[PDB]
Amino acid sequence: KAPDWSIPSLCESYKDDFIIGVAIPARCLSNDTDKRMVLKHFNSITAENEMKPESLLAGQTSTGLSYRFSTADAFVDFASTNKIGIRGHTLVWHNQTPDWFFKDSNGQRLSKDALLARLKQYIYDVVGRYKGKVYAWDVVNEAIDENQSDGYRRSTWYEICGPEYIEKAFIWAHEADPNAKLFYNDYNTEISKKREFIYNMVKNLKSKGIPIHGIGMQCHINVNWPSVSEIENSIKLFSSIPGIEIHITELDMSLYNYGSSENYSTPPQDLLQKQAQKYKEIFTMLKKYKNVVKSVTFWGLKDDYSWLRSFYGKNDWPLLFFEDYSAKPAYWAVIEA
Repeated sequence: KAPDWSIPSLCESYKDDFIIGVAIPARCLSNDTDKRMVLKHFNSITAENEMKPESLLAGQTSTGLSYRFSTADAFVDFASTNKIGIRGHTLVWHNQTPDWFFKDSNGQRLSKDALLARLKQYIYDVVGRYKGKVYAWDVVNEAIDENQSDGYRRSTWYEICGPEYIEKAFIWAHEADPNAKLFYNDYNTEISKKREFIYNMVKNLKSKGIPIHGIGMQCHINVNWPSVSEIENSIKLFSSIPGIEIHITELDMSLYNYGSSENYSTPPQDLLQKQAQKYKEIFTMLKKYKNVVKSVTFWGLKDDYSWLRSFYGKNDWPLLFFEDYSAKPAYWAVIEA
């Protein structure tokens, strides 16, 4: 271990810009060093997996749902006690939701009305439990597929409900906790047709009075794509819809190009530099738009915790702190942005 407790706090450095957050697993809440790091640098956390439907759901009775809240309570209480925000992540997603959720006791797919009724109870029960304690929810995650002509992912949600599951999720979440800021969250927001679909969906929801307050740009990006100016275009277009704030929700930056045969066992110094410069430019840009960009969260505490390593099966260095907790070139560039 080599954490440096003397260096500038990220979140304090960004005091007058925006909240700076971190995604962590449950183990981090009760690890002495992880905990100290989180509280030194961050004034928002997101539960990496522990507030998703597969983690909250225990099962069904003939008429309702049963839940397991004790780990998620630990997350929301951590945030309450240390006076930092917690973004709830996430209420409606095609991933990380049990297959039995879309089915009755007998395993038969639920009808539209029955699935919607189950969504409403779910959102009432989860959002209701944490009323007042969660500054922002990712209500709907990754509902857009730019390869479809109507722009909608053909998930079970969509197959069963058509697109009205989206708007209804926001309605019910806003009923269960009217002071939470509710987000539509997605990745690849710089893909041209995807950005358009996301923009039209949210504009249309807003036009009709659906209570969406925000777009979450995941920003799982890499050192070579997309450009900072592409990311800025998303921010401009999305925040052009009145009443739509921006959270940068799952920021990270791979050292690889997508689909690359490259494979590193230590990070090339030149890529670590390119990473620093790009992170700096991004954050200089974000400061410019702090009137609409309110919260920026990194998807991991430090590089060895990154989801990328297990997902794509090769070592990677996507964040601001190394495996030993030491500040990377990116950290120094970001504090000076």
